[PDB]
Amino acid sequence: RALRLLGEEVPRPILPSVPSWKEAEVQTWLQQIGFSKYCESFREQQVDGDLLLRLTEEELQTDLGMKSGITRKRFFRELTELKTFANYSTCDRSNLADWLGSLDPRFRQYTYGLVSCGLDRSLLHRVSEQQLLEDCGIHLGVHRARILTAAREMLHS
Amino acid sequence: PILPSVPSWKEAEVQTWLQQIGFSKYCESFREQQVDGDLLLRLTEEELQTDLGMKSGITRKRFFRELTELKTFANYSTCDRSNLADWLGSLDPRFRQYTYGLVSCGLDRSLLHRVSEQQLLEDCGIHLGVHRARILTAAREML
Amino acid sequence: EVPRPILPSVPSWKEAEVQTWLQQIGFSKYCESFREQQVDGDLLLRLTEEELQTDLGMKSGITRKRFFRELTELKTFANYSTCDRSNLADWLGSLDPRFRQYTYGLVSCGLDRSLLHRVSEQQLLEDCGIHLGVHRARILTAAREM
Amino acid sequence: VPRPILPSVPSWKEAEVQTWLQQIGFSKYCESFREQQVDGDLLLRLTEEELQTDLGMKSGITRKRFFRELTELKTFANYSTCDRSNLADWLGSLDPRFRQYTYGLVSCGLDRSLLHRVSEQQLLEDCGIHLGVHRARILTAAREMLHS
Amino acid sequence: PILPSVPSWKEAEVQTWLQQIGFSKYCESFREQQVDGDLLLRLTEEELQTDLGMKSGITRKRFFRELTELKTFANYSTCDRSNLADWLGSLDPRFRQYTYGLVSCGLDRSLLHRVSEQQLLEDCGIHLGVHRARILTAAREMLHS
Amino acid sequence: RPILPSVPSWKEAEVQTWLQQIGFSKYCESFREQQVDGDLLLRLTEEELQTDLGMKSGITRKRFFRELTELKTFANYSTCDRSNLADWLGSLDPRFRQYTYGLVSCGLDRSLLHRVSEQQLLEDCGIHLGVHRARILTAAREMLHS
Amino acid sequence: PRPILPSVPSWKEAEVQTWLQQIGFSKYCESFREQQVDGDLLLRLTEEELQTDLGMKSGITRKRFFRELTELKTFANYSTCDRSNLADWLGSLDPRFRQYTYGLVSCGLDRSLLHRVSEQQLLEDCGIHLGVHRARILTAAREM
Amino acid sequence: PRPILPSVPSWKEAEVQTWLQQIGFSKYCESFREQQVDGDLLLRLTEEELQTDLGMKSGITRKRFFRELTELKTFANYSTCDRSNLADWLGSLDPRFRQYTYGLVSCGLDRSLLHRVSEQQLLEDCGIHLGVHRARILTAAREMLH
Repeated sequence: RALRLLGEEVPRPILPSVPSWKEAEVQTWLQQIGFSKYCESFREQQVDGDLLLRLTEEELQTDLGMKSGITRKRFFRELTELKTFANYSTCDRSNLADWLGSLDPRFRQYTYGLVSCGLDRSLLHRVSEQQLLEDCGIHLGVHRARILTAAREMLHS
Repeated sequence: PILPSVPSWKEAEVQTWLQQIGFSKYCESFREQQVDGDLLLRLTEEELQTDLGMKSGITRKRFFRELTELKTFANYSTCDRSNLADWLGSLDPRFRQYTYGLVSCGLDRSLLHRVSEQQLLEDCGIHLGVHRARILTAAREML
Repeated sequence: EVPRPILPSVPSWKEAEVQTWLQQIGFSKYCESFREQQVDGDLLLRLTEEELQTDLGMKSGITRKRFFRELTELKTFANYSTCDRSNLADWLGSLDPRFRQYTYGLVSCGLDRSLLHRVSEQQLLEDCGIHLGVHRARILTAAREM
Repeated sequence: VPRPILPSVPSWKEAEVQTWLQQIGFSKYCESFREQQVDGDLLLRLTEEELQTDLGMKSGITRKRFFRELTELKTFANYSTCDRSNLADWLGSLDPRFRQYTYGLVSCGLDRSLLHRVSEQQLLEDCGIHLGVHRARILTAAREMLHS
Repeated sequence: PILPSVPSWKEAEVQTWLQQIGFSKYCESFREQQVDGDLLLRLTEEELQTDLGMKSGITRKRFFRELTELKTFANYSTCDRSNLADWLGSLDPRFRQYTYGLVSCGLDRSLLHRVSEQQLLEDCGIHLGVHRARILTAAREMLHS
Repeated sequence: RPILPSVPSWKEAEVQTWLQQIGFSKYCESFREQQVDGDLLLRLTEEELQTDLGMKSGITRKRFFRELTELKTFANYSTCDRSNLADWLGSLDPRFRQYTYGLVSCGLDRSLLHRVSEQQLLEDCGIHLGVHRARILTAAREMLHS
Repeated sequence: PRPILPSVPSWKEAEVQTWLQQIGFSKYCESFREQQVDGDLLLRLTEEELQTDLGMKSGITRKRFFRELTELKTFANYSTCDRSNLADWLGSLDPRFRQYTYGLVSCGLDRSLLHRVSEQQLLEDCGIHLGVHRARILTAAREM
Repeated sequence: PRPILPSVPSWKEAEVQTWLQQIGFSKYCESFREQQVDGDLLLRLTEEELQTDLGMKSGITRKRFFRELTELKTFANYSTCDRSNLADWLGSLDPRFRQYTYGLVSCGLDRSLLHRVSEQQLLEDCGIHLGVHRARILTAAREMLH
């Protein structure tokens, strides 16, 4: 029953609908995770839920002014947590979230990446390593390999 | 309603659209650079950054988000004799956005079968590998 | 609203006719550069991105795109009879009207109908200036039959 | 439960990192580590690049001294919170010094059952095992592991 | 008319030619650099831009247009024992321009059969692939003694 | 002329003394500032010597490495060398003893040596001469185990 | 007139100086003097050395220079350094190949060793830059 | 007493200085002195060291220098460092190969080991830059009596 989601540490709300978040909800989340210093940049750049989920190292450094690699790592650590527990129902008709989660709960974080390229359960069998890296933004080879393996052993008949 | 005929748009219609999507700040650049429908549909990251002065990667992403919407719900009938728009749309509504890319290289339904992955990327401007692969696959099996 | 004359003998154009065409397509701003650089028909037909940017001072990629849009139109409807003995223009046009634009590129390398069968992909790209892969592939395919 | 023998570095907060820096004679860097908000997780995952550029440790020699201390800490740390399959003891059985790679492997979501499928590239790029000799030994031993 | 013996041209004849083709502007550079017939025939894009100060790619294209004409209608007899000029010309009049490139490497009719594509490009300065291919083809269908 | 000096356990002060003995007192300050002890001395690279210790001349670096090689040849490695690789390397060629710390720092011992590759001896262990690498590798494949 | 069998390998600075005058390169006498160019160095001169060390900035001027040097190399006496008379061997193939003598003998090649030479060796070690020349020299070397 | 072949491996700074004077490189005496070049370092000198550390900016000057050094290397006495007499072995192949002696013995090669040497080793470890030379030395090494 390892549910730290009922803990005080974890940002509120739990199970948030990040894809539909607007600037204001992004602002709230930055405060909770101790990144208030970056509120102004995120506001100016008009980061909403969709952009937050799609944020890259490059955008974070150049457009949002987060110069430290260590600070970016802290940021992505928080964003990965958010992505892991987010509600993707609006954008995830085939429930790729659960498919990824069944492989490993920490793979749920890739949901928006996969649905953003127009992948779904039916198409997943045909996905390539290149696609998972370039299109879906899965940077860890270990993760790519596991997802790829499981995708090839899917029943599409 | 009726879908706008973006391929035939002039500078003035492009200006109107920029206002509607909250990109008024860029009206002057678009005017100076004489962006019409054809050029708007064919706009690249590079042109947006260097020639139109949109320095932020995030702002460009917001812009392309709006442009993709426009491309998705545009009327291509003047330039799309074989109705590639509907073919793409039937595969996935999101693929309609690639209509102008394909017709600009002189592709139509009949020629589509012969297209390569490189061609869809370099010539047609389809950047997502997933999209390329699906379009390629479907093209070979209509043959 | 199409620039006059239609169906022009662009290969034989001098500086003056290039000047007139620039006016018609709304590029009067560039008349001075074209004049200074002494662009005639032959040079206009062979103009590259690089020459347009560096030597003619067209700094914007979007402006260059507008320019090439107009140049492509001119090339598509031009009369190549003086330089195209084997009528490659009609051969290209029969494949797709849009391919007629490549006429000068092919005849400038000394290609004709009879030699076309032997041409390579590299040759069409580097020597003939056919930049679109789709176009190269179609032209290559049709050339291998004849 | 006051003082543990093997420190729970994965669960360390900024303050414990600060204390450790003092003990190892790197007080000079306390401010940078504080400003950059280095906790246990970030300490364990620190790279050459971060140390030089973000923490301002310009000398390669100074960085070597730092990593000498970090490697010791990593070798004797308690990973129980984050290491369900006890990869620490698996690595340790091969060579005590290899226990230092625990956090690198568990951070990618590797465990004993997944070890058989791991590639040399993955050990280098994803897990941060830079010494070829170490990679080769770990790879060899992993080939005799049972998968699912 | 008379075909000029460009291989044997001196600076003065090069100067005259520049005037005739409307490149008087460049007379001084060509004089300073001591361009004779041999150097004129062997002139590269690089030399034209850097050493002779012809900055514009368009201007360089105009120049090479004139040089190609000259090369097409030059007399190569002093340096072309085996008459490669006529062999090239028979293939296509426009190929005569490559005479000096071939004879400068010590090629002749008898050696031509053995030549490689790399050699035609690097050693002989034939830049157009189409031209190279045609010359190569015709060389292989010669007399092989 | 030190007899079996225990360089792996040397502190800053012993490194300082050594620098004096070999006529490199000029570099005492940098070595002090950088806190070079025995372990760091044995693992010193060309890069660290140039950039961190301010030894700009390649010729001076060569002189320095000539002295370091001597020290490494005669050092006592007993604290870090449980399988006595030092004697094994020395028996092959006295000049190979200098590679002891490179090998034991990667956790190698007599029993493991056979599995090492030429790339590993270069990249991991710092054996720069190919001739040396090849000889060590060959002898390692033919050695007696338990 | 045109010098008969000059012993360029044995030339000293003074002879190099004289030759520069004769070919109309007096402007460069100072550089060649300062750099102490003798016969051996003249025969081994590279594009790089000519540009950077001798100050001959123009590619066209360098081309003129090498045109003269090639002539000199073609007519030189190599007897001091060419025991097996590779000069005459090369010359018999084509008079223009004589220019490569010093390149070959400087690597310690002779008639007897020539058969074993590789294309790479002729290019990198001997400084024969023209492929056409390399190929012909290689061919003839295999058949003697 | 004066030896015929100089014992360059054993030369000290003072002998190097003398040699520089004799060959007309007095201009460089100061640099060589400051850098403490002895026989060992002189024999091992590289293009890079000569340019950067000794201040010999001209490639032509460096060529003159190496011309002199090659002669010295060819006729040097290597007996202190060449127990198996590789000098005579190389010399028997071609007198000019004797110049590579110090390169070979510095990697710890001798007659008995020579059979095992690779092309890469002769280039990278021994500093034999001429392909022609490498090939001849390699060939002769393979066909030796082990």
